[PDB]
Amino acid sequence: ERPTFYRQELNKTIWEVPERYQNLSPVGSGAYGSVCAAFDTKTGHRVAVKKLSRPFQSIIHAKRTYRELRLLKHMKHENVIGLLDVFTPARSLEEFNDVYLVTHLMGADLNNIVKCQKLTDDHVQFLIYQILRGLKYIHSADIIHRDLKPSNLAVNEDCELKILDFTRWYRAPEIMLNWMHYNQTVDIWSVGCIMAELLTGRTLFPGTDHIDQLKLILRLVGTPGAELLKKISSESARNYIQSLAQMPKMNFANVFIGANPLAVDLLEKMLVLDSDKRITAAQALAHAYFAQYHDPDDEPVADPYDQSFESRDLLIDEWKSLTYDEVISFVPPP
Ligand SMILES: C[S@](=O)c1ccc(-c2nc(-c3ccc(F)cc3)c(-c3ccncc3)[nH]2)cc1
Ligand SMILES: [Mg+2]
Ligand SMILES: [Mg+2]
Repeated sequence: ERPTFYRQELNKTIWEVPERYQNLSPVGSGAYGSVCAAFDTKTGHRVAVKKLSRPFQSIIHAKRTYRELRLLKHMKHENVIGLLDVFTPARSLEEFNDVYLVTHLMGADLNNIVKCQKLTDDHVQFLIYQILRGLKYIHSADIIHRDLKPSNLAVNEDCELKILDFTRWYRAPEIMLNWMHYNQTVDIWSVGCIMAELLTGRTLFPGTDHIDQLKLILRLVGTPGAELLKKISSESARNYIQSLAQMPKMNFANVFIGANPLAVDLLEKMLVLDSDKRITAAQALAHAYFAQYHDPDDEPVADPYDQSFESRDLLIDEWKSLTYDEVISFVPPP
């Protein structure tokens, strides 16, 4: 009922994993934690093992750890990371310190993409399609990514694309500053900046700070109009913006010159300052740009997700217990 674990130290980090996972090779590390490629002897496929960094060092971390485990256990969709296994070496809650997450190995991300490129750039269509397909699903459970960027989006040798861990270059201007009650469509903005970057090769808005970032966004999409200024509840921001010289909305065809005109039409519908006017994932899939891949019979919505815990205010030992309960109750895919 409990497997056999084995110790291992990979550049100054303790890896204690069940013996079914072999040939652990580091692929990267950061704030999220440490990830290793590995061979799963049970299923026989290549997996990625993530060890959470300092999972219970504060109420923020402990709650963040619980959040990630709850989200990842909920996601059943081809364009979103699924959990194959979650485990801890600890035999009880008393000594429960570390958490490991297991998903199928993804060779690269949207920064890399050399396995998918062709001269026509018909790869872009398939890559953005998969993002929107996974966003529709995520957004259907009232989940918003917020920090969507090319390193968040994994890709295989087959150019299958998946989202994971839910600069400021791709951040929707409404959440850089906070004018209105920011909705799902913050992510559609990030897809805009990503798509554009895949079509030109250059970062669309490579701003050096929150000042420079809003300067570069307004250069392209023009300063807020009469009807958008109205809906900004923050005086700081309404002062910030009205104090700046009026910029006109540029012609997208002239900016994105030599790119599929169907792509330009989609960009124009993604990069609007007004979140209420901006295209949804569900709508964007139906855009003619994706006519090849689109199918409303195989673009599914997620089951309802219980986000009631986000409001709740508990101690680290309480989150840890709630986290521990989610590891024990885990069941893999059939
Ligand atoms: C800091 S940057 O945004 C960033 C954050 C997380 C990850 C990142 N997190 C994972 C990862 C691994 C296992 C899990 F169970 C969950 C997530 C992977 C992963 C998954 C499969 N094959 C290769 C790598 N990459 C990569 C980059
Ligand atoms: Mg990685
Ligand atoms: Mg999934």
